[PDB]
Amino acid sequence: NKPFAQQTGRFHTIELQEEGSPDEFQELLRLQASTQGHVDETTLARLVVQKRATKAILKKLLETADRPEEQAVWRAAIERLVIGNTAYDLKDDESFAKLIELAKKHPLEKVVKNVREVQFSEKVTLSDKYAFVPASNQGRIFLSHLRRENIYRTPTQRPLSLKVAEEGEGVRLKEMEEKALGDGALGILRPQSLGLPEDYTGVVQVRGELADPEGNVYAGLKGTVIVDPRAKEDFLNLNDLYRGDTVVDGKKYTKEEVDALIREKLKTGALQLNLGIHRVSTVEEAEGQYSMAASHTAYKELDPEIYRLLEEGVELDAEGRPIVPIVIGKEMAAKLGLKEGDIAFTFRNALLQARVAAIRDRLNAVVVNQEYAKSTGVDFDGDTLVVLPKGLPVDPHRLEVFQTLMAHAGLAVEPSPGELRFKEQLEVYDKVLARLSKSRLAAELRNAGVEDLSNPFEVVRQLESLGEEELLKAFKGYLRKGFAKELGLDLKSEEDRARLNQYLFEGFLDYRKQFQDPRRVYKKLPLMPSAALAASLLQVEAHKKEYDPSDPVALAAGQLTTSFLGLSEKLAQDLETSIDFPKLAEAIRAYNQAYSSGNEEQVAKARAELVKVLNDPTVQKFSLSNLLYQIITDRKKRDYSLRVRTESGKTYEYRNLYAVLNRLMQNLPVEEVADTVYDASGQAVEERVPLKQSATRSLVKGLLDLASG
Ligand SMILES: [Mg+2]
Repeated sequence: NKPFAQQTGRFHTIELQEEGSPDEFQELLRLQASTQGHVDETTLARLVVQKRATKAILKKLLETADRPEEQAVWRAAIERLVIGNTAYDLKDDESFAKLIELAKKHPLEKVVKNVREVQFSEKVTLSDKYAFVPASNQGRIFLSHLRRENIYRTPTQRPLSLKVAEEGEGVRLKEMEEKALGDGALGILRPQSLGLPEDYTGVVQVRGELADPEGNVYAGLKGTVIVDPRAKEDFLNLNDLYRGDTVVDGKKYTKEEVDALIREKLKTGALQLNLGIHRVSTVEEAEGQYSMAASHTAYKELDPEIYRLLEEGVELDAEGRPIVPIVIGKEMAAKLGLKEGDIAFTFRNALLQARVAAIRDRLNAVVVNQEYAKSTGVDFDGDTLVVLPKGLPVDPHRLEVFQTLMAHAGLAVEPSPGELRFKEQLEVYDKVLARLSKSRLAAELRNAGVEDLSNPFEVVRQLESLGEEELLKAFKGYLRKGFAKELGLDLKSEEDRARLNQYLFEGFLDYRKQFQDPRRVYKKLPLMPSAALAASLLQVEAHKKEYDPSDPVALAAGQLTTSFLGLSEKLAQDLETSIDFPKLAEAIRAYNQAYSSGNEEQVAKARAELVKVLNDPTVQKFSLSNLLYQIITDRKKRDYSLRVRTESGKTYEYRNLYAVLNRLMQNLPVEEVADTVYDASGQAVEERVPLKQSATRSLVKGLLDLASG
């Protein structure tokens, strides 16, 4: 309903961009359009962030001359302020008295357009939309500025207060593997513990903090918990909460250093959990219906059948379209007309075929294995998986297709075949089949309608389909004598005999209910050679770097540079209408075939043809656009950069992605707007960044007082 900075009282909040006012950053962005990309985007963002914040902190410092002891927290949001020639160290009762003095005697905006410097406290956390400051300086808050912005800016409804204790009644804090319950998940608790309607069973997205009475908060959690009355204890996984990696009172408390303070506080029964709900997972329509996604890894404990179902692999169909196992609930299965075994389709709000492996009574999530849906990038912190009925009124794309493009855009890299889930079993079955296909029994089967004896899951299915109970006892009995043979088990020993039926049926034949062909079900999905090829033709990667954790402008300034993600998206849409998906799919399917069991000639010619399609400008720009969309989205957390290795052997690095976005658009060479260039192995040949910055601050000061005489 309202932001978590206000619903808990930790931070006071002020707005950075006022009521519908013009976006002054979008207007500076055509200085880059005029100059053809020789000003710095992140420098322009800083000037905007420093003006909006200086105007907002000030507008509060006067409206709070009447709430004076609430003003003192906004005082320590600016240390020193240079206005004209005088300097205001706000820590002084003297300078701050003078600061509020000229405040009233002079008007707004135009006066702000006349400060020179500004330095912010470590207390203030700047973002693209707000500025946060802790309510009480008494306590201390043990998480970095990015995690404050990640956790406390999200709107949640009224927060709860759950006890944290190891023994007795409360929430326990287990120390498991990181992401053990899934990436975006961070705990399992019951519906009745956070006040949900009786025996709710799904997943809910929360924004909790872990505090003590004295106002200190040691960890903040961002992500989802799994709600289910079937688990015993409300428990939170410590290693999935944001903790440490910040500076309190001059010292840097690492992730491990804060973990000890909690273990000490948790032992003393003086540790709570202030948690707020952001969205409870319903099953709602979209045709199609959708709900949140949960990892199968978080049902290991409770309802293990869901886990074991989705852990035993995925299978590629006859055309190469992977069919992923999901687990849905009663409401969704009804509205989408699906029962167990049905094939459907699913996507995150890439499109994959889905195999219903189970249906639950009260579930309202879409439980999937995540390693098999990495092609649709499902992160379990509130991503909604849509499911569609069995009608299949569309062409689902083939594994080689999107895994290759995803690789040509550096979002995946070597050609590796998969891991056959039934490798050892099918070997043993093929040795028996050499003898079975010769036997009279094989003729009995082919006379009853079962002519292809190569698929064990089909012969057993096609037999119990059309009666023939006796021709199934003989088949199940022949494979017993054959496998006991082939594995050296004595069919008489009643424990050795119990090992046959434990390997042949339980471990193999019983899985005919989930999979069609055991020869096409994998445990680790392969990497098609066209994808390994496609990733060596475009040498594009997304380089990771953290925003300056000491300067609060760096994050907010970085988040402003995200306000043109839409132009990155239109470029992708406007580009994919050109690429002939028919020719690309056949060009890929040809190379993967000629690679696997092709002659020495075609592995060369199929390579040279696919290479010329991927060195094509329309294709290269579409994949490069797809990369920029991910980089821009990620820059809302870190100072990510683009890196490209060209035919010169050099590698170029970019942090002016709008200029890059312009150069791709009008089909211009993109190397001039770059920020730094490297010499293959050697590095830092041109450092263009310092020049673009001071010229930006110069061309700014020019454009300003020139429009004002
Ligand atoms: Mg997500």
